[PDB]
Amino acid sequence: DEFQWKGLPVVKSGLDVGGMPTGTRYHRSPAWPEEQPGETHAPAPFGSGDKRYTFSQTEMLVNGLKPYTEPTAGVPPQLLSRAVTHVRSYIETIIGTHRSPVLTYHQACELLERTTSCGPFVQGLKGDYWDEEQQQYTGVLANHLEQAWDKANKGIAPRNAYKLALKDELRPIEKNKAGKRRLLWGCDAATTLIATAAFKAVATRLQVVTPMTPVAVGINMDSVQMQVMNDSLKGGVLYCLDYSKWDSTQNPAVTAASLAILERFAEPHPIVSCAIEALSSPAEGYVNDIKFVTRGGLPSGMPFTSVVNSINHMIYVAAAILQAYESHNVPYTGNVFQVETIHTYGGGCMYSVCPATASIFHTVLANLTSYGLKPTIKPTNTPVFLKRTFTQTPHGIRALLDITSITRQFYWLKANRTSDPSSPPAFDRQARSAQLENALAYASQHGPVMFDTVRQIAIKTAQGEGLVLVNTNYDQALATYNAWFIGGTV
Repeated sequence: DEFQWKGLPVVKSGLDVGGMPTGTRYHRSPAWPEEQPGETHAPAPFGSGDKRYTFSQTEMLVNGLKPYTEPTAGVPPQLLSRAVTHVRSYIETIIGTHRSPVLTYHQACELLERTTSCGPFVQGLKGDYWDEEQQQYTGVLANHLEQAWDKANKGIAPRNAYKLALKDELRPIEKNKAGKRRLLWGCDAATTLIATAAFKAVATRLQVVTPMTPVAVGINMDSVQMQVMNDSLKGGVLYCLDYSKWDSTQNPAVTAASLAILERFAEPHPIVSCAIEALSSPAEGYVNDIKFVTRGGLPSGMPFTSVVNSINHMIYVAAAILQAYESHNVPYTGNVFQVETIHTYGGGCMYSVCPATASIFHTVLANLTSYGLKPTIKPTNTPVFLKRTFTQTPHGIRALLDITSITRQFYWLKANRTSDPSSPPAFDRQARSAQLENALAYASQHGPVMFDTVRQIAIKTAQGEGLVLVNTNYDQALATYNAWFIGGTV
């Protein structure tokens, strides 16, 4: 029986999943005891210590879960069909109509992320149960997986259940003041296994062919693939959107259609239906002794979140463009993704529209926001995608990582948990230096001048952390990035 919990419609789970982690893994770097000019990010609030601050973590959870309680308008039932077949047809013409065989049990198991949680039903990390050169899972997780597997082949779908938490990361100071913190949903490992077996081969086929499909997932932004994307933009009117609150505004019907398109490139199988059944159902987030069941939107932690959401984006935008043409009563000749050029990774997203669609992009936007989306409207000559500014360099176009993304890595370091971010960190030294070697290699792509200011920051950091760096000068830092980039080898 439903009941209110902090303003949220909630139900007793029958378990006690526990409270959310207190504290942060982020420490301020020993070499940087005060706030440098331009500094704009800090560790997200972390509870009773999180000490500069003071919000109730549970209220920060509830605040984030709130958008999932009020559902979205979606796409008109009869536009959806037309948009769907545009999306399905275009991806049919580039990856073909072969239906990919379901993965075997061992293949899906080894594809699971071992560093992360087992979900709400099993405790610890997945890699507490991994046995190598038996090449399998062992003990009580393996029991959880084998059962879900056997049941899936019988047609019993796994639960769309998640362990709710909060993402420990560096967020804007403004957002930290307001008690904002991003949601983490740790999917039931079993559900990931089933969904991996069902769609991994389809996602791989999309990845092999990126960015020839508006599903960009898997793209090496530090390779030639990024230039392929950049090349595709020429000749069109460029819009660059990064939609706000994308996860919580995803329509269940659009998601069902997206899962139906993936279904088309997979062998019909008890496992595929079970995946579709699970990933189609409302997401159940477990926290403490309750569970919250979504009324709309999509959990960020869902298996193949990037792929499903990117097909969602395709459906949404195709619908919006068609609708626009329909209202202005102009026939839409060909496929949306040939006439226009689209690239999506979840909630963003670049559009290279044709002069005819660009003419009526106002209506296109109004349609997207009428579906319940929030795009976040002026054309641009600057392609921004996956947090990268596409910029001309003396050695070709490069996807440039925010200068602030680079420097921010030197002032803070990910280490042990703490309620005091200022306390001296205990960290793997050689790994820290690897991160900062990489950081500098990125920096180098910004030119000799702006590299040097990062160079100086890197050397001070070397002193205070007792490190040794090789990319600490321009040419060596250039050489190593280029090695990547004609390399493919990041």
